[PDB]
Amino acid sequence: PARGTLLTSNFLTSYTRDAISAMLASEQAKCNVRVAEFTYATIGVEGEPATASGVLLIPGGERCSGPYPLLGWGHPTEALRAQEQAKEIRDAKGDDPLVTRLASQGYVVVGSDYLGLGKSNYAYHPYLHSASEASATIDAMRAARSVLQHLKTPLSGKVMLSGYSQGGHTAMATQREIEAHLSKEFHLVASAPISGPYALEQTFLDSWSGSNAVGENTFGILLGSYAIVAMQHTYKNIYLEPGQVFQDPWAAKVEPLFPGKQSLTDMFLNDTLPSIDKVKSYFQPGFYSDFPSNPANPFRQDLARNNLLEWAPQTPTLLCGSSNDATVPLKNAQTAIASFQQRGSNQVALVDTGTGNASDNSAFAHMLTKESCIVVVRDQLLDKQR
Repeated sequence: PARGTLLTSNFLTSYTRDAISAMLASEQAKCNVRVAEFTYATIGVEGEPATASGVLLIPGGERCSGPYPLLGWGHPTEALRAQEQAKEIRDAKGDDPLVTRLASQGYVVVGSDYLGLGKSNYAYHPYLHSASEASATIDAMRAARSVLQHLKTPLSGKVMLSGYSQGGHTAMATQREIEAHLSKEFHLVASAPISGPYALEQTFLDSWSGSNAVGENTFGILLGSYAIVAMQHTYKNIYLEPGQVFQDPWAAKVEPLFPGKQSLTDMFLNDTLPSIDKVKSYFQPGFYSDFPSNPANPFRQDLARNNLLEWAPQTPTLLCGSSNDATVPLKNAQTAIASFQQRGSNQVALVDTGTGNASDNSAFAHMLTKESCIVVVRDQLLDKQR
């Protein structure tokens, strides 16, 4: 099947505007929100045929007529292979910012579960791989449009992009790809990456010790390990066997974990992998010291290929994050904007949702930027570009 071909489609549930307003009251929803799930044809990292799943949020109601803008969404790090966004939203009774803050305000939201997750046939998940993060997202939007055409849902034709954490990386990766090769098919009017590692290589370097200028990179063992295993599957240039990078007993468990039968929270709460303070006993000495002192290091080269700095964004873009974030330093956005401007682009701006107090600096501030940034971005950029 051609990229973007719809394979299966189906409605899961529905939330009335009043039901959503009730949740928010825990300000007011304008739309009822229907949740649908689908699977579609896309490509692998080598351009080979593959499949993936995704979620589709459809707004509707009297004070919520279309034509609706199409918002492509990038979800955060997911280590549980079987996780499907559509079903998680359903299990949470619609209590998710995608429903309560975006679809509820008239934005058709589409998000891919990514290659290797949900109903995808892929053997692994290309974590932080720009090319397939973009391809999976683009093809999800393509399949979603077919679903919407069948439902006769009126679309304005204007497209937007957003995402949180790893999702911010995929949002920008998708923006870059659309701008370079698919702008006629996707009329991009706004992009709002949230707390993403755009300066991917720099982010790993700055937090390699376990801490950065902001604070302790508490979730680093898990996220860093996911990236290494994924880059190995994608580029196959890091190691012949896990033990060359990871010390025992971790070496034997890392690959089956990313992705696997455990969620990132499961791993963190049960210490399937050691805490950040035990980083030196986690990674093999040679690899641990080689990574930062050798730009030719294979893992480093793989991260470099996935940086999103050397290009000139054309779409109005608002990078959001928190200055208190120690997981993904806001430095990322600063570095990104500096690169873009040097390249002749002044389409990108940034908004800081931090407190300004360093005492609030924490790895956990990362999670607080999801909803906070979604609202700010919606109000300051998306609504104006609709």
